[PDB]
Amino acid sequence: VPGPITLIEPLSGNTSLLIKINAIHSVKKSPYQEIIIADTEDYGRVLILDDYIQSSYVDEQYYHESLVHPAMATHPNPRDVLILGGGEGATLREALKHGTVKRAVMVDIDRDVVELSRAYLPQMHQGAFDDPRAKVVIQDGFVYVEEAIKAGDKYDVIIMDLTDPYSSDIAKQLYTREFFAKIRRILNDDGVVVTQAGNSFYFPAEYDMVLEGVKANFPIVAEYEVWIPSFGYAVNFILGSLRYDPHALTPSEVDERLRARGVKTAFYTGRVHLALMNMPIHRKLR
Amino acid sequence: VPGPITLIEPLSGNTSLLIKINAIHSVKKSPYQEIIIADTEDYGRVLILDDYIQSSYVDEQYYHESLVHPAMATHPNPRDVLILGGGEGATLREALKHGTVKRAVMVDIDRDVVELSRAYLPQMHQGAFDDPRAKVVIQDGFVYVEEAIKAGDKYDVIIMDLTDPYSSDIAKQLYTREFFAKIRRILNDDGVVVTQAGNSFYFPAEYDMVLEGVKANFPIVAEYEVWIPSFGYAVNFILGSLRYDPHALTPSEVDERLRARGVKTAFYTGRVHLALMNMPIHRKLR
Amino acid sequence: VPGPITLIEPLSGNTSLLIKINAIHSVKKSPYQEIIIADTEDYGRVLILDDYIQSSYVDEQYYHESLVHPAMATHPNPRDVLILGGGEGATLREALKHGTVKRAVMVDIDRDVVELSRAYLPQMHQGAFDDPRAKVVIQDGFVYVEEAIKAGDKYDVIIMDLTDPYSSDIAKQLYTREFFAKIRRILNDDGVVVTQAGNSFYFPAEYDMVLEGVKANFPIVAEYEVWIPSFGYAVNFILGSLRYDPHALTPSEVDERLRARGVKTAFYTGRVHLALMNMPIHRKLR
Amino acid sequence: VPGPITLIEPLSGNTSLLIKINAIHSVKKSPYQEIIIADTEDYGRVLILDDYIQSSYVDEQYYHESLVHPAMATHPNPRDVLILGGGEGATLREALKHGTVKRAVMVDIDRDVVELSRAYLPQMHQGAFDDPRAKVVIQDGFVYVEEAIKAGDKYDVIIMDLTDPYSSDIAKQLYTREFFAKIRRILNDDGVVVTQAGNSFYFPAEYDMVLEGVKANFPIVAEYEVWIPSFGYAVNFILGSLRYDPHALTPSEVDERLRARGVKTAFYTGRVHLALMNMPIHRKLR
Ligand SMILES: CSC[C@H]1O[C@@H](n2cnc3c(N)ncnc32)[C@H](O)[C@@H]1O
Ligand SMILES: CSC[C@H]1O[C@@H](n2cnc3c(N)ncnc32)[C@H](O)[C@@H]1O
Ligand SMILES: CSC[C@H]1O[C@@H](n2cnc3c(N)ncnc32)[C@H](O)[C@@H]1O
Ligand SMILES: CSC[C@H]1O[C@@H](n2cnc3c(N)ncnc32)[C@H](O)[C@@H]1O
Ligand SMILES: NCCCCNCCCNCCCN
Repeated sequence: VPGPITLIEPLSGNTSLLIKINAIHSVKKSPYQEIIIADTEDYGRVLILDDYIQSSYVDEQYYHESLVHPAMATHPNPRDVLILGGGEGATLREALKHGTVKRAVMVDIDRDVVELSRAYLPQMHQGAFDDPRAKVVIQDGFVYVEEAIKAGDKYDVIIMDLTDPYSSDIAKQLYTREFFAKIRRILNDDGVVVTQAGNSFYFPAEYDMVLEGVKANFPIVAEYEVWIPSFGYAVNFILGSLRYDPHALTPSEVDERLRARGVKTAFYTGRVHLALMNMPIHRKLR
Repeated sequence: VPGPITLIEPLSGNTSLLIKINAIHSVKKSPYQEIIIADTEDYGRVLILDDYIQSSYVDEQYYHESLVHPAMATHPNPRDVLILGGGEGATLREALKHGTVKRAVMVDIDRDVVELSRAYLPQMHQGAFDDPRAKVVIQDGFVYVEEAIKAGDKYDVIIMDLTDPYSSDIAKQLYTREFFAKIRRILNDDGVVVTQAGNSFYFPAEYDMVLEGVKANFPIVAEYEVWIPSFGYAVNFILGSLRYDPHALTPSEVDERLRARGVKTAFYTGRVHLALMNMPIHRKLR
Repeated sequence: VPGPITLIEPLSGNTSLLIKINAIHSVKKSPYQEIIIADTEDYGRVLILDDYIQSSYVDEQYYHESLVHPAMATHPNPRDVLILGGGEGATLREALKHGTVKRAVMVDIDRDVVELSRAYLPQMHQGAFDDPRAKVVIQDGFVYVEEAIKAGDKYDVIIMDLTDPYSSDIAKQLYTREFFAKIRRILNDDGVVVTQAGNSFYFPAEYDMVLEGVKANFPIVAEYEVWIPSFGYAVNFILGSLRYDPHALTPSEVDERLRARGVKTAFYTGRVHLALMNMPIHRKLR
Repeated sequence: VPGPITLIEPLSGNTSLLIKINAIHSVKKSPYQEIIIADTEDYGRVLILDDYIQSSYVDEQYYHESLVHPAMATHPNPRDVLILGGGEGATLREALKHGTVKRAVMVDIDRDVVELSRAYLPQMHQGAFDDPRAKVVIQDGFVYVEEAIKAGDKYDVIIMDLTDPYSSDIAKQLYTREFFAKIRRILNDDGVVVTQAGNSFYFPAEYDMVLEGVKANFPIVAEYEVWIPSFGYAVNFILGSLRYDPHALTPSEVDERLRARGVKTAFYTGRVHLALMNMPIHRKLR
C-alpha cells in the first residue's frame, strides 16, 4: 500500500491518486511552475508540473504516439511541423520519425522544463532536441503564433501538447476559439491541428469549450481518447483538419504511410487508428 | 482535496484512489466479503466489496454493456444465458435486453450483495431480478456448474462477472484452466463465454493466467478493454467462442442485431464493437 | 493504510490523521457546525465537529477528568459550577461527582450537539443531563456571561470546554483577554476558571493568546497537558485561580478531597495531579 | 490534505499520519531496513526506518532526554554505559553529558543508519560519535551482549534505543525475558537498564511482553511515557534497577546531580522526573 513516500496527484478534486515515490531526482521552482522529476514504483520516472504528472517512462508512448501520429498520418506530406509545449521532447521525438518532416519547431514557455528533461528524462527526448531538423524556441506559444502570423509563416501540422486546460493559467489563452482562429491562419490550406483537451468525464465544461473552439474554426473534427494509467484518466484529443478526414484512413493506408515514412512505434498502428476513430469519448452517464 | 470522509480504494498496491464519500448507506460483513454501499461525489452511488468498487451509478453502463453485448451480439440467437456473479443485477439487465433470450439464470454466492443491491441500487437492476425470464440462484458458481454438468444443462452464452482474479479468494477456483473446461461442457456447440479478467497493465500475471485458461479450452479468443473511471483502470475482458468470431462482425451487422433484438444501450454500438476488436490492451511499455 | 472508509482528521494542516471508520451513526448540518457521530476502529464511538474529533469512547475520560478535577479539587468547597460548551455532557458528568456541588449550569450554543449526544453518546453524559442539580441552557456562552454579569450571578468554578481556539469561529470571542475579564466578574473572590487551550506544540500562537488572556485577569495560572490519542496531540489546559494554587496540593490532600466528596475516577488521582502540575508543556524545540 | 509529497507514517494500522515532506535527502535499502532521511514541514529533518519516524529535529530531545536521564540520574555514579541501537547518536550525546561517564559504548546493527546520521543529522549526534569516551560498534546487539558475557564485561547503565518491538524483526530477540536475563549478567550489582517499549495504548500486548520480561529479571521496575509529536503517540519507557529506586529521587536531588555532573538539558529536570514517576501510562479505557 502506496508509501511510505507518496505523491498525492489531484485528479478531479473529489478523487486523487496516491502514488508510491521511490526517489526524487530534481525539484525546481521555475518562474512559471514547480517542476519535480521523481521515480514512481508503478510508472517509473515522471515529470510533475504543479502536482500533475505530465509523462511517465512506462506509459508516455501511449500519450505521445496518440497525440502525434493520427494527425501526422492524416496529412499526406507533413513537411513543416509546429509543437506548442512538449517540454520533455517526446512529442518532437514522435513527429521527427516521419521522413517527410524537413522542419520541426518546438515552442515551450519554460527553459527549465526543457533543460531538466534533457538531463533527467533521456528516454523521453531520445536526442530529438539535437536533430538537425528541430528548432527549440523558449517563448510563450501565444506570442510565437502572433509573430508567426505577422511573418506569414505556415505549417502543415500543429501539435498542442500544453499543460491542462482545467488547471493551467500559463496555457489558458491557447485554448480559446480566438486562438484556434490564429492557428488556422498559420496552417497551409490542407493543414491539421491536434491538441490534448484534458478529460471529458471529469472536466466536461473545459473539454466542451476547447471542442466548440475547434469546431468553429475547422470543418473536419475528430475526438478520441486513450487511457494513460499515470494520469488516472483517458486523455482526450481533438484533431481539426482543413481537407483530409482521419476517419477515412483504413488500417492498410495508415500502416503503408508509417512504413513509407520510416515510422517505428510501440503502440500506434492502422488498427489503433481505426479504434481511436470509432471509440466515442467517456462522459458521466448519470 | 477529498474528505473529510474518504474511500481508500486500492488500485495496484503502489497506486490507490482517495474518493470523497458523501454518505454510507449500508455496511455488511457477510461470510464471503465486506459489503459497503456508499454515495461518492464523483461516481454517485457505489457497491464496494473488500475495498474494491464493483460498480458506480455514473459509469456502470460502460462496464456492464462492454461485458455483455459483444458476446451476446456475436451469438446469432442466444436463447439460454448463464451469469456467474453479477450481484447488483446490471449484467442480468443487459442480457435480458436481447429479445432472443427466453431463459437467463444469474448465480451469486452472496445473498447479502443481491438483497442490498435490490434495496440500495435500483438503477443497477432496474427490475431485472423480477423479469419472468430471469432466475436468481444463491449458490457458489463452482458448485452450480458441477451440478449443471451432471444435469446436462447447456447454455448459448455464459457471462462471468465475478470479483477480481488478483484479489478475490471466493472467485479463485472459477478462473482456472480446469474451470473453463467445465464451462465448455455446459455450452452448446456454438456457445460463447465472456469474463472480466482484472487489468493487464497493473496485474499482468493474473490477467495472463485467465487468458491461458480460456485459450486452452476455446479456439477463438478476443481480448478487449474499457476505461472505467470509478475503478481507476481499463477493465480487461476475454471472450471465448466455439464457432463465431467477434472480429468478423461489421458495425452494420452489430447495429442490425441490436435493432432486431430490441436492444437499447447508453454506450455499445457497432462502432464501439469495431473499436473494442481493434484496440490492443495496455501493458507497461518500459 | 487505514480503510477502506477513512476520516481525514486535520491535525496541524501539515500533518493529518487517517482514521479507519467502521460506521456513521448520524450526520447533521446544525446552524452552527457540521456534526458527525461515527464508530472508529481505534477509538470506538466519536463526536466530530467540523472535521475535528471532540471526544471518543476509549479516551474521553482522560480529557474530561483532566479538564475538570484539578480545578474542582483545588477549590475547597465548589458549590456553584458553570460549564461553557461540554455538548456531549461528560464535563457535566465529571463536575457532578463532587458532593459539594449544589448547582451545575451547562451552556452550549448548539441544541443539536446536546440532543444527538443524549441519543448517540450515552457513555459520555451517563444521565448527567437529567441530574436534579444540573441545568442545561442552549445559548451562546458570550451572551450567557453578559446576562450573568447583569444578574450579578457568581460561581465557584467555571469550566470552558469549547471547540478549538485555532479552528472554531463560533467560540473565538470566548478566548480573548476581554472575555476572561468578564469571567472574573462572575467568579466568587476565591473562584477558579479552567479552559482547554488547543495545543502549544502545533498551535503556539493561538495557545499563547489564550495564556496572555488568562494571565492578564488571574494572579495564579497553571498550565498542564494530557495526551489524547484520538486528537493526535496532548491537549493543553490553562487554570486561572483568584486564591488557591493547584501547585500547592499534595497527592494526599487531593485523594482525601476525592474520597470526602464521593468522586470516583478512571484516571485522576493525587499522583496524577502532582504529575500535571510538574510536567512542562510541549513546544517545538528547533 | 498535506502534499503534494507526503510521508504515510503507520501508527496503529487503524490510524496513520500523513506528513508533508519538503525534501528527501537520502534513501538507502540496507539489508536490515529501509532508511529515509527527509525534511518535514511540521518536524523538520527526520530519520525514517521501515516507514516509522525514529527522530525529528523539533522533538527528538523529548525522546532522548526521557530515555537517558532518569536512568543516569538514578545511578549514583554511572561510569560505564552501554547503548544498544541509538543509530542517530542522540542517545550517546545525552549519556556523555554525565561527567561521571568514562566509557560509553554504542552498538547498532546497521552501519548505513550511523553513517547517514553522521552526514545528514548533525544536530542529533552533535559530535558524540567522535568523543574520546565513546566507542561506536557496528554489530547485532544480541551477539554483542553474548560476547560481553563471555568477556565478563559489566556496565553501570544499559540503554536500549532499538526499533519498535511491535514492528521490527531485527530487534525481536532483544525484547525477550531471556534477553533481559543476559542484560542482568552484564550489569554491576547496582546496575540499571532502560528500554523504549513501543506504546501501551495502541500496542498493549507487545508492551506487556516487554514489561513481563523486565519484571522477571529486575526487582525495581518503573514505567513512564512521553508524548513525541512526530511519532503520533506517547512512547513508553521501562526502567529496571537492581538497587536504586527512581521513585525515591526528589526534584532537588535530581537537579543537584545534573548540576554536579555538568548536564545541560532542553527538557529533563527534577520536576519532569517527579512527573514521569507519578503519571500512569495510557491504556484504552473502554
Ligand atoms: C510537459 S509538456 C507541457 C508543457 O506545456 C508548456 N506550456 C505551458 N503553457 C505554455 C505556453 N503558453 N506556451 C508554451 N508552452 C507552454 C509547459 O512549459 C510544459 O513543458
Ligand atoms: C458485484 S459483481 C461480483 C460478484 O461476484 C460474486 N461472487 C464471487 N465469488 C463467487 C462465486 N464463487 N460464485 C458466485 N458468485 C461469486 C460476489 O458475491 C459478487 O456479488
Ligand atoms: C463538543 S464539546 C465543545 C462544545 O463547545 C460548543 N460551543 C462552541 N462555541 C460555543 C459558544 N459560543 N458558546 C457555547 N458553546 C459553544 C460546541 O457546540 C461544542 O458542543
Ligand atoms: C534509529 S535508533 C534505532 C536503531 O536500532 C537499530 N537496531 C535494530 N535492531 C538492532 C539489533 N538487533 N542490534 C543493534 N541495533 C539494532 C537500528 O539499526 C536503528 O538504528
Ligand atoms: N509511528 C510512530 C513512530 C515510532 C518510532 N519508534 C521510535 C523508535 C525508538 N528508537 C530510535 C529512536 C531514536 N534514537
